[PDB]
Amino acid sequence: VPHKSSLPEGIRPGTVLRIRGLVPPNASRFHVNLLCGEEQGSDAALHFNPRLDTSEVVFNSKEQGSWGREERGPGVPFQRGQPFEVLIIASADGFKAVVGDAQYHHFRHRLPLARVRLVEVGGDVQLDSVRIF
Amino acid sequence: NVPHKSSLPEGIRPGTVLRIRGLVPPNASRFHVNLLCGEEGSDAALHFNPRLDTSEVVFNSKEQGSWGREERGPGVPFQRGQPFEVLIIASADGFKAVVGDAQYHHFRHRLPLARVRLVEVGGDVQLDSVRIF
Ligand SMILES: OC[C@H]1O[C@@H](O[C@H]2[C@H](O)[C@@H](O)[C@@H](O)O[C@@H]2CO)[C@H](O)[C@@H](O)[C@H]1O
Ligand SMILES: OC[C@H]1O[C@@H](O[C@H]2[C@H](O)[C@@H](O)[C@@H](O)O[C@@H]2CO)[C@H](O)[C@@H](O)[C@H]1O
Repeated sequence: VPHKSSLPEGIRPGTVLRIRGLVPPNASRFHVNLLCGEEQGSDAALHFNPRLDTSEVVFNSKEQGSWGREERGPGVPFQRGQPFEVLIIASADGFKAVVGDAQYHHFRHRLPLARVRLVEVGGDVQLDSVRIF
Repeated sequence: NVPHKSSLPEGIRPGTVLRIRGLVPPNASRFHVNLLCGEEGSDAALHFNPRLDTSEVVFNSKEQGSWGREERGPGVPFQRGQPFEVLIIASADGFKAVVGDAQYHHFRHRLPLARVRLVEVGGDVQLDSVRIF
């Protein structure tokens, strides 16, 4: 079951998204999206896309249906059949992705942080908990 | 119990996250997390003090040797013999203290974030991990 929840107040520097779950044994990909709205194809301030199928974790943003320049994290700190914990931490400069015990990648803001109003977690992932602090 | 004491010579900013994982000993009385202005009784931007003996969690600041106005959180989200996870999250306006799965208390800043240059975790606590993200 995907997570999709509204952040009508937005998120500010000091917001922490904590995701706990398990990558299923047959997983291809899953995604964490910080979106500007609920509509179809909404702009994305952050698309965080662990890809088991292609052994990469892609970061990107989306504006007017156009993806930006992809960033990739170092290695893939996810494994099929294994549980994980991700922090997505918002600062004034960007989003810090923490996986397990280590900062994994820093994605500088493209879209103003104030554009974020929705969080979505979906794809091939079993979710134990999603929290916004 | 081995305490933690580490330097933040660059300071901390909105989006800094202190994650503490540990266990409250079965005979614990109290433990503390301090964000301090320096290496010495240095000023404390945050003193986070779970007290199992008196069933309270106290928050305070200290300047020039004098404690400020105490704040207390609702209940005690710690138990002797039980493991715990605390997030101390810095925003522009204060520190969000998260325990377990929920925000426990918000402590508005008394000292500027730029003056924080040391993290201490000590007292009656067994530390499994202390991370600054
Ligand atoms: O950039 C995020 C999107 O990537 C799309 O796939 C890219 C792929 O990463 C890139 O290597 C290149 O081959 O073009 C593809 C299509 O843009 C995904 O399809 C999309 O879901 C986002 O993950
Ligand atoms: O930062 C709070 C400090 O409190 C001290 O204890 C207080 C106590 O909380 C209060 O209710 C009253 O009884 O006065 C005491 C003395 O200030 C602690 O002793 C100190 O270690 C700090 O935690």
